[PDB]
Amino acid sequence: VNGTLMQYFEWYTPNDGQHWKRLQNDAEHLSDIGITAVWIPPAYKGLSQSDNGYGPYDLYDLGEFQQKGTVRTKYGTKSELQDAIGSLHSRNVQVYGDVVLNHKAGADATEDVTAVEVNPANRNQETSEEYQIKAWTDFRFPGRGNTYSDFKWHWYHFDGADWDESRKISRIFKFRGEGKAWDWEVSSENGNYDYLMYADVDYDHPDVVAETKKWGIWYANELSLDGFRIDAAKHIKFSFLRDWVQAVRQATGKEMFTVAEYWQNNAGKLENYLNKTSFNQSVFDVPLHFNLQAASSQGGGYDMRKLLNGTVVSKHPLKSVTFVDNHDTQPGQSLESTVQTWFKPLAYAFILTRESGYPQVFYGDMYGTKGDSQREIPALKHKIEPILKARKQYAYGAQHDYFDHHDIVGWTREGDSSVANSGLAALITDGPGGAKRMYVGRQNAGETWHDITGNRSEPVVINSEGWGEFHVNGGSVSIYVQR
Ligand SMILES: C[C@H]1O[C@H](O[C@H]2[C@H](O)[C@@H](O)[C@@H](O[C@H]3[C@H](O)[C@@H](O)[C@H](O)O[C@@H]3CO)O[C@@H]2CO)[C@H](O)[C@@H](O)[C@@H]1N[C@H]1C=C(CO)[C@@H](O[C@H]2O[C@H](CO)[C@@H](O[C@H]3O[C@H](C)[C@@H](N[C@H]4C=C(CO)[C@@H](O[C@H]5O[C@H](CO)[C@@H](O[C@H]6O[C@H](C)[C@@H](N[C@H]7C=C(CO)[C@@H](O)[C@H](O)[C@H]7O)[C@H](O)[C@H]6O)[C@H](O)[C@H]5O)[C@H](O)[C@H]4O)[C@H](O)[C@H]3O)[C@H](O)[C@H]2O)[C@H](O)[C@H]1O
Ligand SMILES: [Ca+2]
Ligand SMILES: [Ca+2]
Ligand SMILES: [Ca+2]
Ligand SMILES: [Ca+2]
Ligand code: NA
Repeated sequence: VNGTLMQYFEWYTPNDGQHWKRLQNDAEHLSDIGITAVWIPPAYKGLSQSDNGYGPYDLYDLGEFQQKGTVRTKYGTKSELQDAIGSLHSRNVQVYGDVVLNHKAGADATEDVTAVEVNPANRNQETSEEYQIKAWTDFRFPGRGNTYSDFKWHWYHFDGADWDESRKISRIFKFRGEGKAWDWEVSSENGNYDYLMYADVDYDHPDVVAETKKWGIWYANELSLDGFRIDAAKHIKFSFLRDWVQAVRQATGKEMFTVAEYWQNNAGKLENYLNKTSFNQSVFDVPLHFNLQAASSQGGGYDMRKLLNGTVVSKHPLKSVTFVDNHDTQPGQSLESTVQTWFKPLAYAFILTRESGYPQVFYGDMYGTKGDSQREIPALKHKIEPILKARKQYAYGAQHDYFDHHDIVGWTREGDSSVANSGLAALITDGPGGAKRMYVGRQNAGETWHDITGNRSEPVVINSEGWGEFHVNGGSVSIYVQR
């Protein structure tokens, strides 16, 4: 069966402590529609109860210790999470955990540290003389004590921070100490993009490297995870990420599929990341997200023949995770660049019914977003579910592409004799509707095919040579399959 990932959260999920129970209750539904793996949000204790998990305080607290004024995380308790994972696994759905290793947030106390300021546009350049600051770097875990790990964090485990508690000023501070320097290799944007936010972990420090590998193995084992989503990969030493993934795989004996978030609209830089990590993990296809967004926002003027230009999926199809939108590109968020609603079903047909890429469905697109703008994403599950059914049951076999018009483009799948009645013909258009003659395979000659989306009511008959004349409405999608 075709694999399909689902990101199971949106930025504005409520702080009601019931998210793990929601997931548990949705397991049957997710398996029924064709989801084969779920990416869950960071499940460890953040600097406050309402943190989404990207300001992680204690990686060993999965919602069971009294820290930061709460036992549960935003999403629920550890036992609730283990019950959700149990329900998914009983329905043959895998679970990938989000891993936030670039920084730590919410230190228990400050420490005195010697530091220099650096140029925000070129972090290799020092711009001040050294001086003393008070940085938030002492992590003691008073609610956990030494349960699971007795490692405590201090300033010397970090490379820098962006807040001095003594003068109350925000600058990028690089710490002074033995062999201190920004890590390499990382993105060369801003000269060196190791520093992002909070207290930056030093992956040159051998105890830190060793402890982080130990945590990785503990986390995969405690929750029985099947893979990972690596946060902020452009900001973490590439050879460390390569080796950390290898160490967890070696210790568990599992495949541990891994996808890294390397946020850059440039395939060449993404290819460098793949090379530097020995092709041992996939990346999200950022360039394809931006091509889909561009097509959705040009009112029909985009040249649809160019949708695959510059994308990771056109060059490295087995190492790409394709997506339409996520918790950062949704309205009001940090990487806001939402695919407009009218085009969203066409974008989902493009990533779910083509042979290359491992597609991701976004929670926010299925169930709607609950942010406070006048442009939230509406719930589109009724439009996406028929496309997921097309992937689950019909998108198999040889593919033929028809990117030969500036508005109307399409592709077909001949089907596979081992999946009964498989085969499909998809057409999308960013402009007026029309038709296209496409080949679906002589083995499907004389069959009656119909649009599974319900957008067109007229069925199409495949001629004796394996060709059909397919139609599509304006600004729409049609996916024809065996009636
Ligand atoms: C989002 C994306 O970002 C990056 O992408 C960039 C990209 O790489 C770049 O290229 C560019 O992109 C271009 C593109 O290339 C172009 O082509 C295209 O066209 O345009 C784009 C541009 O749009 O730009 C991109 C954007 O910059 C990155 O590459 C991606 O990977 C990334 N995506 C992923 C990564 C993420 C990060 O993990 C996710 O980000 C999300 O979450 C972030 C974290 O929440 C969020 O960050 C923002 O918000 C943060 C809050 C902020 N932190 C600062 C704030 C601080 C304090 O608030 C500060 O904290 C320090 O100081 C505190 C003291 O004030 C101290 O706390 C102590 O005191 C307090 C009081 C104590 N708490 C007490 C209170 C209580 C509560 O009642 C009690 O509970 C408690 O008991 C009590 O004690 C505490 O205990 C004390 O410790 C702290 O300790 C101290 O650390 C901090 O240091 C500050 O940094 C961030 O800076 C801000 O950025 C992001 O916005 C979210 O998006 C993302 O989701 C991932 O997918
Ligand atoms: Ca370093
Ligand atoms: Ca870093
Ligand atoms: Ca067009
Ligand atoms: Ca057939
Ligand atoms: Na670092």
